[PDB]
Amino acid sequence: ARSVIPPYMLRRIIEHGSLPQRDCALHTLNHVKTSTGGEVIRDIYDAENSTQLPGKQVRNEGQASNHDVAVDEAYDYLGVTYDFFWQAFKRNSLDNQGLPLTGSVHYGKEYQNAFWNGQQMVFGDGDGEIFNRFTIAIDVVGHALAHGVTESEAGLIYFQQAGALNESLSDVFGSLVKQFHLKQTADKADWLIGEGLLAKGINGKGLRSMSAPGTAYDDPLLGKDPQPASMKDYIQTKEDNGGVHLNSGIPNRAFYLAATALGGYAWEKAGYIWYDTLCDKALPQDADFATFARTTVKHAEQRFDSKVAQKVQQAWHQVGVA
Ligand SMILES: [Zn+2]
Repeated sequence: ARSVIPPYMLRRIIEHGSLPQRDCALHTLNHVKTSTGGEVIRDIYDAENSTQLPGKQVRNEGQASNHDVAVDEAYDYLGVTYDFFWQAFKRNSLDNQGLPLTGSVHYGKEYQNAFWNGQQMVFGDGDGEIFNRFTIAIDVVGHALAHGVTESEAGLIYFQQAGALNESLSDVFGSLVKQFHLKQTADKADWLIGEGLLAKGINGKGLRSMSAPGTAYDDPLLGKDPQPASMKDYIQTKEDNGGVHLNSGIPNRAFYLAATALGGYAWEKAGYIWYDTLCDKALPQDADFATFARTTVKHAEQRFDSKVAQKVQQAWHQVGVA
């Protein structure tokens, strides 16, 4: 299971939070027909605050709203994610085989996470004091779904730089889904991961910033955003699967810089370049930052031209990936 809130963030809550705050985080941490191209198939379930999946079926494809905000958001944001991948890249669902998009809401009691489990999305309600409901932010929904895309293509392992790249691809595609939904060019996009997910009172903008890694939060409870912004400050650790959540800001910032330099809608050039790279049969499952970067420059040349390739190469250079 790929969960959006990392273990070190929950551990931080367990040590610094109030009794009820510690308790929900502890339970969260310790917990153990296909579509034809162009038309999504969704099925949304209600876990009714138990942890049995998928739960009770509440809204299948075309079914009217049951007026539960969580079900509405799951249904709508799974739809927008499908539409993005079809309109931008002519891809038919997460696996390019028309996989129906399944989601279960109200998982557990005050469950402080959301995750893709290899076959479906699962969403917690949050606690209302640190995190809001986990259907609330469209980019976070897209981020988690995007792990299914990566698994069906290059299949990058969840370890060190390959794992940081796996995380970064989810942030890239989650951001593009949001920008597509809001009709934003690169110069207008917020470039935040999880805007709206942090509860009122928490001192932060979101989980991460793609433009300025390390600046997203600074709160007595949650701690300080640990992400470095360049390779000079890359963290060498065996913790966090070798730093998959710590060091993803470096490739995230490379994408931000590339998209900024190219202008217009970020999915049309920079996005397509990253997509071509993920789908490249020569990209190894244990690829490092340097190998991934070189591959993006090749596809920039291939799909576009030398000027676009220059701008992509300079973005990687700026964040310290030679
Ligand atoms: Zn992820």
